[PDB]
Amino acid sequence: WKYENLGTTGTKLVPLMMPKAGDNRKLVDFQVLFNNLVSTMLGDEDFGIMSGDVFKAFGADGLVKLLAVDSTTMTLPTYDPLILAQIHSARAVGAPILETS
Amino acid sequence: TRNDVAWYARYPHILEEATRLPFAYPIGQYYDTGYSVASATEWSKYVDTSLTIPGVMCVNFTPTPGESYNKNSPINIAAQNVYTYVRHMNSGHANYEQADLMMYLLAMDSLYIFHSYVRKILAISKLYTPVNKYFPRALLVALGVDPEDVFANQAQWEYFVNMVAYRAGAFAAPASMTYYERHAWMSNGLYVDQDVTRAQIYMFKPTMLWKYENLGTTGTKLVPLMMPKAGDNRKLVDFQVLFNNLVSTMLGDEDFGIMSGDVFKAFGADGLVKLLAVDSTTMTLPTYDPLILAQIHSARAVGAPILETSTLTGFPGRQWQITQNPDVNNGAIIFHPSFGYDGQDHEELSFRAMCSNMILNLPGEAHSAEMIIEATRLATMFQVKAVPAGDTSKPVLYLPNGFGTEVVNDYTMISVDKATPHDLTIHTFFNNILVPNAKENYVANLELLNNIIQFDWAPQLYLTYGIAQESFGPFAQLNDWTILTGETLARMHEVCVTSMFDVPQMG
Repeated sequence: WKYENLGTTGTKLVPLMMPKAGDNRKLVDFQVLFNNLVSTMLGDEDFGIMSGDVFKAFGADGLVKLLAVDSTTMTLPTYDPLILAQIHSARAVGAPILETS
Repeated sequence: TRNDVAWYARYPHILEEATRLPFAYPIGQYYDTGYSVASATEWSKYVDTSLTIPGVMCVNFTPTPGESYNKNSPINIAAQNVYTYVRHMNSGHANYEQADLMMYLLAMDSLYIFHSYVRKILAISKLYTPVNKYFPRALLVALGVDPEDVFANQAQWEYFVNMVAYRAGAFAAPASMTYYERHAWMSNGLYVDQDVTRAQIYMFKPTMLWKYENLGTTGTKLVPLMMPKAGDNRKLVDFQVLFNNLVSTMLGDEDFGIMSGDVFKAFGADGLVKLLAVDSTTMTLPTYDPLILAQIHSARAVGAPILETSTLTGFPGRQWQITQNPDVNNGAIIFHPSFGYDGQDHEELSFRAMCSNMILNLPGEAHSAEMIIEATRLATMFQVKAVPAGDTSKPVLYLPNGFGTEVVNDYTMISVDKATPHDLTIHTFFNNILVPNAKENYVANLELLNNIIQFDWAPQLYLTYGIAQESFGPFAQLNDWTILTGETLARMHEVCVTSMFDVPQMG
């Protein structure tokens, strides 16, 4: 969901499609995807005010922590029956409808 | 089976008497070697008996907030971060936005660089060495001050610098924002190229500073205010009108007082930037700092700042401006200067030699990440050419691929003349030096080269010739070098602009 600020006529989270399997996308494609995702909220004043208000309301221990990655970071395959239970009863809804669709 | 005594130990007095030579010649002084043939005076300029050794290379810099094209810039994200830190520490409704606070926070940096500059002018003037005759007058000439005005009017100079520290110390700026600490580290300090007593000295002087220039409802525009160059014999009245032009819009102003008091409430009094006081006993000594030398060695000069009065034929509206406007780019702080200017509305053909990929050179073989990223700070690489307007353009401009918290405009070197009366000589140059086709400037360019290689970590030179139509590459000695492309330097620039403008944790 990409933010797409509109002003006095409100706010509209828009779809930003991710690359699908078989697309051989390089780092430049993920870079322009990240830059398209943050173009309206990176150095913006309203997002900073809302972020600082969330940072004052919930403490620094109460915030969502992003994991850092070095050259030794590995995720191992784990066994989780809750994941498997919701995959087993998953029903696919289809493709997202876009404005160009 | 008895080793007999050698000749040098059988006659040690002969060896010690033949080899008693007077070393440690004072620098700041012309030396004639004399003739070994002495019939060679018939060969007038074909015999060189002169020996001039330079002492000062001043790096002339412009303080920058980094490159900025939109609100996704690191200066705008830093503005957001510091504004939500300050606003969530101050009870009440603010009247300023995030961009007003960051423009205040850059104007405070230009004030602190001015204070460090005039305090450097003061603290240099008390330096004396018998074996270095460049102290203190060549350092004062390289900073653009008349040296006799500082000695004749010493108490007035001390009053002026103490009043600058009092009037700029009334404003608050965060101490744990390393931009101020780095700019103070550069502007306060003499740096030897080698840890010896007769060493060459590096300095840092601002080429220009940022003047606030409030505009009202149409935003905020930091404008250039040029500093005096080396060879200008500027007195205390000139530095006084420079200080008065720098503070005319923010000294007794209400908005700057409100922003200063909000920074003073957000960050404690221990968390503010402290300006150093100067008495009549204040002295700065030349120190050995390999990080300074590493970033001087990989410095690349970007050229002169473009001003509003500067005439450029095919480039209108390219003056250097940290701007802010709610009409343009959604109220983001905007700064993207073009490079390759020197005055003199024509193409400086030597900047084509700055279109290669740079060489980052270090000593030793083990390089930490901190040393590698500190050595790239004054490095700036061009990326594309700026597009002119009018199909008739005399200069050639370049857009960078990002830059650090300061760019290098120039280097100024101070040596002694080989002609009588052997006064100070002032040479200004970029990394790129054009050698046109005339008989005068070949030996002059060779003298500039031999002067530059006396400096241990001098910036790497690029030399082009007129008749050759050819540039020569990096004129420097390499030890452990790598080739930097513009993208690696852009990533290091973005990391270092983010690290300089970083605020602590609370909200």
